[PDB]
Amino acid sequence: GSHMGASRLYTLVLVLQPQRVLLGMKKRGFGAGRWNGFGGKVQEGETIEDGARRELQEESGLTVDALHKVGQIVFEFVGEPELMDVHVFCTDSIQGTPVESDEMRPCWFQLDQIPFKDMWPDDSYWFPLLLQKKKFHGYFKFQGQDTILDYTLREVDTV
Ligand SMILES: c1ccc([C@H]2CCCN2c2ccnc3[nH]ccc23)cc1
Repeated sequence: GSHMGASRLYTLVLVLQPQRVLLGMKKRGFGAGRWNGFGGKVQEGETIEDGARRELQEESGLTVDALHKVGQIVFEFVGEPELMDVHVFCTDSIQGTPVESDEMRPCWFQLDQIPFKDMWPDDSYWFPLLLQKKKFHGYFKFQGQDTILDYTLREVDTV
């Protein structure tokens, strides 16, 4: 449903090949210490997909042929005025070999060895839908970094 208030655009890119997925260990700032897809804030003057590519390149060195819209997640953090509006993409057309950046240390994971205990707890809900090639809309309300207070999740035809 609707979540009122100013939101800030973010991207999240999952490089998902047939038997493995690329994740990055976040090395600094909010969420350091957890594995996640590549992304960050969308800037003034670039499209959401541009920002997704830019972030993947800054964080892993990779470029891709194509990105595919797979989901949208809204995050609320208790006490934080701004909502996070996260646009999730997937790709299987990487150009290059991933390398470590200031922000992220990339590693490949087998699809049955996804490190959910060292990921954001919301990923346990929506990551399986990405693996199943289902498009989704999610909402998660957090108290701090560990506790989901409320959430919604459904599949969509249009991201
Ligand atoms: C793009 C890249 C990284 C993030 C991380 C760090 C800031 C906050 N953040 C999250 C918060 C909550 N769930 C989440 N699931 C994956 C990420 C995530 C967000 C967008």
